[PDB]
Amino acid sequence: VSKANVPKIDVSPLFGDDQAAKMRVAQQIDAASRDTGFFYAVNHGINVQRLSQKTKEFHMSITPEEKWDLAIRAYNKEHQDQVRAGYYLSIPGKKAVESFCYLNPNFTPDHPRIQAKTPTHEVNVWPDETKHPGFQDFAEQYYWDVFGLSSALLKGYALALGKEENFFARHFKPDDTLASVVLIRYPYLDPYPEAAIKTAADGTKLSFEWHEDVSLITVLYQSNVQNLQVETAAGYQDIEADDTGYLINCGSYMAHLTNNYYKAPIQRVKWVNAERQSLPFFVNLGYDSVIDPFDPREPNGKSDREPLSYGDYLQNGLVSLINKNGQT
Ligand SMILES: CC(C)[C@@H](NC(=O)[C@H](CS)NC(=O)CCC[C@H](N)C(=O)O)C(=O)O
Ligand SMILES: [Fe+3]
Repeated sequence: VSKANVPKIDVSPLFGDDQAAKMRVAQQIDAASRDTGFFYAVNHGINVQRLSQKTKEFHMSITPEEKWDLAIRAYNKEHQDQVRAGYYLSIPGKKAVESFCYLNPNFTPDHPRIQAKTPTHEVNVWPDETKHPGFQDFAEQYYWDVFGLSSALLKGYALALGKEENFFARHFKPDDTLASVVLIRYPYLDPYPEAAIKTAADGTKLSFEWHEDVSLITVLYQSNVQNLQVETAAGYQDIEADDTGYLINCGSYMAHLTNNYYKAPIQRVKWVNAERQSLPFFVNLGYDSVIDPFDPREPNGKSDREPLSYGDYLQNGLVSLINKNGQT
């Protein structure tokens, strides 16, 4: 198995006012998006030093009682409103991974989308503060920290596609973004349940099968344990780990609106018997956000594809991923 070209791109110019420097970042994003589809954003300004420890301590300190109390609808029929946000329980002997997902902290009972019961909008559930001191504060701060990084990255993608730098970020707003964070724990298990291991067509043992991200872009931090693979025409290639950079790639919404110029890479997770943490931030727009498709491969830039409302796209994408790759 070969290794994917995943360049490290210094994205710090995307926070500044040096427009030519931003174009040089955009060029690198373009090249990476046209190659394997991945790059590492470095010099990003986020303090990732304790992210994995906090994630690990939370999952290892939360009790079965608390897990049920926070569980999403898939694990607790009492919580019919929790489709996205809440705890995703492991099933010992069957399912190793466990996780906790939260949404826009601004989704409160006062929010008109909560008032209207619009799909994909939910009020976050949180554990008891005294049992997990500082956890909710850390989590909400992280949401906005990575929101800021993602907003700059979207300026890079816009410039890379020949657009004004706010072409994407104008739709990415704190008051309505459907973006999510997931704090995922992959445990070390001895013995590891074979039932939790899937075998790929090529014989690779996997924890999670091939998929395309449901997002505009995905902004991912992982602990330093190699696991991800990207599919190329020559087969699946290992994505090396990087314990300070953020792994970036385009989701299927970007593939749609660019007429497949920036494809959504097919990715999978190799099975590794190791304690590790995976923290994706899914850059989602607002429920009614619509981006008009274009084709950067055409002189007139014209695409015949339908503009897609992002909320309906997200609703369809998340259900499809569950149906295909199972409930996480
Ligand atoms: C890096 C990825 C492969 C990561 N997995 C993931 O990101 C997984 C599987 S593709 N993502 C999802 O299932 C979509 C989560 C959407 C979230 N609940 C929401 O409501 O917005 C991992 O480490 O497992
Ligand atoms: Fe993915």
